[PDB]
Amino acid sequence: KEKWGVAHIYSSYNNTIIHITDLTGAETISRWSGGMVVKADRDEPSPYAAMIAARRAAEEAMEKGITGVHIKVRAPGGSKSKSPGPGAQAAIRALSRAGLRIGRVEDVTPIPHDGTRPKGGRRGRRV
RNA sequence: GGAUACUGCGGGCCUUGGGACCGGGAGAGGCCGGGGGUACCCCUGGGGUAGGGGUGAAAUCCUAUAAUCCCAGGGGGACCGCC
Repeated sequence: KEKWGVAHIYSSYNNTIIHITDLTGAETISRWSGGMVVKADRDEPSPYAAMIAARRAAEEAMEKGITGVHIKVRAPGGSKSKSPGPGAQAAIRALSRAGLRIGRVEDVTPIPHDGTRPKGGRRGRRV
């Protein structure tokens, strides 16, 4: 009968990771990244790479037997940026297209209720 | 020798300036003690396997002595988001 899983999507300005797991997240099924499907490093955060990686992950997941996924999208966060990258929505769309069904879509970025210092230096990057 | 408005000295009064006291309230004023919140780093188990990271583009660096990623736990030091 039906089978449910979870897609963790890690989205930064330099790459994207799609990782499909069981409900509990303790057993892993398919894990793909952006640098797995391109040669150049300046194109890993491509929405196209997001699409490809999500498609392959979803195909292998379905082969394993999963039918639906919940989605947890996640920017790096903490002391780093809270804004996700471009590949997140691309990956969600390509996942739904490739066949899997979709449940809840939640954003699980970590937020500082207050936090350790970030890496600038009181003036920031000065190009 | 005379005068007594103003200033000064001395002696009595006043309450407007100032100080004291009472009453219901406001406030991230200060010190001491207790209890907490996320986030971050390390360690130990489990899963999984080829890259991660970073840039304007790269390289050093970490990684097949199993990294990045997901899960269960244990320990630590700083800080108190939105309102």
